[PDB]
Amino acid sequence: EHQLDYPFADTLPAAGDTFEVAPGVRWLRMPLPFSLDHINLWLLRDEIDGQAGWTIVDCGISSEAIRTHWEQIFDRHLDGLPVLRVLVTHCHPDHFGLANWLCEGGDQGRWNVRLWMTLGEYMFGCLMAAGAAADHFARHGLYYSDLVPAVPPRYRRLREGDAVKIGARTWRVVTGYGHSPEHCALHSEADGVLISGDMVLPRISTNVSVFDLEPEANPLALYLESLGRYETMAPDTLVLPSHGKPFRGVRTRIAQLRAHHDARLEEVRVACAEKPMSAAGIVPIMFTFALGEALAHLNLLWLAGELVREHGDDGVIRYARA
Ligand SMILES: [Zn+2]
Ligand SMILES: [Zn+2]
Repeated sequence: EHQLDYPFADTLPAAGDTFEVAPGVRWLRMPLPFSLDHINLWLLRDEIDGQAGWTIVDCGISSEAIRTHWEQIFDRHLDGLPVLRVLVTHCHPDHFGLANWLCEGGDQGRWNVRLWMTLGEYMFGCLMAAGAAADHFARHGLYYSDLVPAVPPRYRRLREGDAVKIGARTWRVVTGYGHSPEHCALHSEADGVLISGDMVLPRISTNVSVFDLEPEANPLALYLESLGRYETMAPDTLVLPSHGKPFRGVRTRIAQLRAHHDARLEEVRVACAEKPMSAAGIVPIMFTFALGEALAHLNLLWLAGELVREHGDDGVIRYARA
């Protein structure tokens, strides 16, 4: 991380509190009970139809800790203004879980506002909250509703290239692929601010996986292509990532992510040059989730013509050179 610039140094907002990272832009940090221990949420000062308030970006999972901290932020750090709408970058549970609860005003029903989301994320989120994977993981070498217990039944659709006026800014929708169906990052070009969601994280790489639902997918190529959207943005762009700290150096970080994935891909090349490898066989070299990440690297090489697949007489799919 030492090649990155953290403009606020050791600053981390306390739970239940905000930190102003830019005029009208407040940073909240919520605890998560996983190895990924936090998510950053954004409170944006706003005014819609003459009414001043806040646009929320991302929600937290549905947990007692996060809910309690939202109630504290409602009580102490909204200047007595309402939330005007809830905007969600993508459907992963730490971003989307509390969307319905937020939309409907939290524990005390303080407002009733609309969810803003991309169609792919909202639809996929709906599909997943309505809840096989054994015949899929076996052929490669081997609950969402707890975190998202309700979903808003309506939404206002965000699309690539939309201009979303929030307070004094025009945030441009920048869609990203490979991590999730249709990931919404928000770009404010005039002043140089980027709400990056999970597409550009300063300290950790972005999850990229192949699942049973789309088993020939190429998420890593999609992701590596999506990264070009931030590479061309201003060098001094303030990045607001959902995990880690606000930072400058987006081009430097992306250079690191591209190098990292290149090293990962090369290890997979090396392994399949020795003998045909299954996704399960790639895991110990590369590092249930991990199989999906191994499948993403194998599928990229496969779809690029660098590997061929074969269904073995034991029903395992293996990847080797042509
Ligand atoms: Zn995510
Ligand atoms: Zn995330």
